[PDB]
Amino acid sequence: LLSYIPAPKELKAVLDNYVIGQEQAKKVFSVAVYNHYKRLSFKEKLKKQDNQDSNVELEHLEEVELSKSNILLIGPTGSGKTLMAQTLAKHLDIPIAISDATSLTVENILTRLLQASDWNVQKAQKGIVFIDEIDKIGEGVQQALLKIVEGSLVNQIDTSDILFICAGAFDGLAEIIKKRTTQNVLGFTQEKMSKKEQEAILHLVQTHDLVTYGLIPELIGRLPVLSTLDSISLEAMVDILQKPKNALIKQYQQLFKMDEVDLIFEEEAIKEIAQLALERKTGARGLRAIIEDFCLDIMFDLPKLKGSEVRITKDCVLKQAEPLIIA
Ligand SMILES: Nc1ncnc2c1ncn2[C@@H]1O[C@H](COP(=O)(O)OP(=O)(O)O)[C@@H](O)[C@H]1O
Repeated sequence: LLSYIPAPKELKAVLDNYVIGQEQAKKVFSVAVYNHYKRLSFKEKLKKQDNQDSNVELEHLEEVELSKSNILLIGPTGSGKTLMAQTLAKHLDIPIAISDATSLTVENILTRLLQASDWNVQKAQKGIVFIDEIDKIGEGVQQALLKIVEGSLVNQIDTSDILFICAGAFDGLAEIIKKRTTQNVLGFTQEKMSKKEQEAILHLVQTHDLVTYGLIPELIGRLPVLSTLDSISLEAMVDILQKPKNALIKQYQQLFKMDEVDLIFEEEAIKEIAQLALERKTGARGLRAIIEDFCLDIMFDLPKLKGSEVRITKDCVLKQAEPLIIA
């Protein structure tokens, strides 16, 4: 569907229904995914149009050389990086293949994409290639990847119009943007940056930073768009449990409702579940596992609760108590 690329605000709206926080990154991703697809669409419009007017534009669009906006997502693990990508790829119904930088301590990647788009060369060439942990790399993998990102022919697939998205935590980058970098400091500094600032300084990263980190200028140039995500705070985590369209709590309420039980998570209960996910550093990924751990018993004997109201509390969450069944 290169027929209609929803506006950046529309895309961002979809994003908002699944990703909490990361407002800037959401904005940057939306505009970036839009510009990428507006171009492929616009470009396709002319060709079909097949005439002299639309043919001059095609030449100018080529002459001007509109660099492909491959994206580079930088943010702590579990912040919504591949989620943002997955969310939109599912909305625009675009085939997307996720991979791992470590896999290359190859063409194999484009293979999954084909599998993800029914071997239809066309849809695959309009798809997304997600490279996670681009930060884990060695100096060879990059170049081996660069050929494909830059755009080449592989056997057959043409990777020229494939949107590349690289992601990583770049654990080191934090300090690098706090050594030989602008907005320096003349005063007496008390100690190493707190991960709060060590994650807030990233939002001030420039291309020369990714280099120092160990990224070949050849690849960084291929990632015009840099987007940084924060770490999930307690408040956002609290929102993730209840706000999104597919929020865990609504899943559990949907499931309990089928057996005519009204399931309620008391505020401090949600706060406790969220605070747990952080400690255990199991992140947002670990929310379902924490809920299952104190809900299993409840779901096991749910019938003797039919028609009533089950109220989840902090104690219950901490498994220091039973849930509040209310007639
Ligand atoms: N910002 C977020 N908003 C809502 N859910 C999130 C967010 N970040 C992470 N999650 C949850 O945790 C999982 C980790 O997702 P992901 O973004 O792909 O990780 P990473 O940022 O390391 O690439 C998601 O699939 C989702 O269920």
